[PDB]
Amino acid sequence: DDFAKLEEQFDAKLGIFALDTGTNRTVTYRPDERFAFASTIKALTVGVLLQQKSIEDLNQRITYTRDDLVNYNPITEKHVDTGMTLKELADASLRYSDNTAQNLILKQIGGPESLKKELRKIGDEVTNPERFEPELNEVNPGETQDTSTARALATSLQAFALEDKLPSEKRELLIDWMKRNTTGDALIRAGVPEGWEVADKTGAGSYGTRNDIAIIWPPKGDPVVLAVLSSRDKKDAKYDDKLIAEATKVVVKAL
Repeated sequence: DDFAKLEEQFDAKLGIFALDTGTNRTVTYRPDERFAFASTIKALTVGVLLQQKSIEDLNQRITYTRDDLVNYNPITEKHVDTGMTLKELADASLRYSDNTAQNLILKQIGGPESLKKELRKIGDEVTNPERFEPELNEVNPGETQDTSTARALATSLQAFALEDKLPSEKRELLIDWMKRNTTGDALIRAGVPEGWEVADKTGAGSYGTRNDIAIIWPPKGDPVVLAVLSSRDKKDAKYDDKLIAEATKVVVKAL
């Protein structure tokens, strides 16, 4: 079918789960196969952070040093000498995919184990967070550490952004940051028709892993929850964003 043809054109494996929350119609393809979640986990991490912290708590200033910095710190590496509030760290993790911001947030909620417990509480029995950034991207075939599935990632995102795991105000908070993400212009955003609103979180890992999860709103209709995951067989393989955009067109077309 259309998705298998894409796996052939891009020589990659596709993980897809899409749910029209207004009709319960879905689009799936290897919906339950595991993939390294990479940075998409940052969205669920802030979801759990919003569960534990009040809006007032987010103003708490977090200080750190040049050594706390990891490999990809676009925003945090510019505020070492002044620190950043939790709200600012959440903005940089979600919108710029800042790795240090995610680590500081993760530390705030109790580490990867606490994140797992909380996801287990909301019904997510698949996602398996174990490490910090950027080590969590080091996932080899057959391993479940730091992996999840399209269905589980989409469902958990749905839980925090559309359900009731968070009160409306915090919901809107999460959605607005994601709506203003800066890293997914060539992914899900490039596969939906004009007029469609997208709130997404991207990811990239070893084995050419390239993912994007989002909540997309048609100009007319209820929101669609979508997770498009992918990986390749070479550990050092390069990914092509076009695969995600195309897969998204197929999903929009089918729905």
